[PDB]
Amino acid sequence: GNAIGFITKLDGSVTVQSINGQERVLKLGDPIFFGETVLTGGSGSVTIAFVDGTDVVIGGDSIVEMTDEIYNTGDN
Repeated sequence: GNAIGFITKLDGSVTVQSINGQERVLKLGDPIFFGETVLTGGSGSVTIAFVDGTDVVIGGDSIVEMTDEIYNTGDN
């Protein structure tokens, strides 16, 4: 898997379920890859700055998978 973005802001309890269903803990500056399922808890808040130029923010006690709707590429 290729790293599609990187953490620039992070807060609360967070985890990411990589495409094997492997839950990895996230910290600032961690690489986000296409297909992982982010798992935030309580006061979770994360900013994933995509390597295309866009960013993203994840809420708390929320779950979202890093997909195309997530990573809207401007170039290609």
